[PDB]
Amino acid sequence: EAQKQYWVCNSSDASISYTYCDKMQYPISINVNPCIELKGSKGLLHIFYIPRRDLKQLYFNLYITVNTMNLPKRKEVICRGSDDDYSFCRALKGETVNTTISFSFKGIKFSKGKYKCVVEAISGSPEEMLFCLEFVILHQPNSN
Ligand SMILES: CCCCCCCCCCCCCC(=O)O
Ligand SMILES: CCCCCCCCCCCCCC(=O)O
Ligand SMILES: CCCCCCCCCCCCCC(=O)O
Ligand SMILES: *[C@@H]1O[C@H](CO)[C@@H](O)[C@H](O)[C@H]1NC(C)=O
Ligand SMILES: *[C@@H]1O[C@H](CO)[C@@H](O)[C@H](O)[C@H]1NC(C)=O
Repeated sequence: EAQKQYWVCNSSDASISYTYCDKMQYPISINVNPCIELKGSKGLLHIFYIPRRDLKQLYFNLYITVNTMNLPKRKEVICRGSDDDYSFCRALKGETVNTTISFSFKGIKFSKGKYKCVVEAISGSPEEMLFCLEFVILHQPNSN
């Protein structure tokens, strides 16, 4: 069977999809409202996820590619110490995550072509992979 492609949304200037990278684990549902514009936009990210492991200490390595040019790794801590953490950080393996998160994307000026971001999600520390997603963000060809 062919590899499954997942579509998230189209905005006026972008088209967002992803596939599962690395080992296939539990599925995840992602929705963005309104759809992100490469130019910059804000909104709401909805995640529905039954995690493979506890979300505590959750973090992302980000490998971003900009028209075939790879950028140095980025690491983003999501679930830290004490409160102010998202309520999903206290989720344990098998416990439904069904939440909404605010986001503000600053934008890429003079955007064009195609961008990729691989999200390597690690958690449970003891650290194990949680999931790996490879997002492809196409610039709409009929828009600046
Ligand atoms: C599951 C979809 C992955 C979405 C990728 C978002 C990348 C994270 C951006 C930076 C997060 C740090 C939060 C902050 O301190 O403002
Ligand atoms: C279980 C999956 C967890 C999903 C975590 C996504 C976190 C998105 C952070 C975006 C907010 C901080 C960045 C910002 O907009 O300033
Ligand atoms: C990895 C980027 C494509 C992910 C598709 C869902 C979009 C979630 C918005 C992430 C916002 C991060 C902006 C920021 O770090 O300030
Ligand atoms: C989303 O944009 C992509 C890339 O431009 C395009 O193939 C498709 O027509 C759009 N999807 C829908 C359902 O409009
Ligand atoms: C996810 O959350 C919505 C409200 O945010 C809730 O109504 C819905 O039932 C949840 N999904 C499931 C299948 O539990």
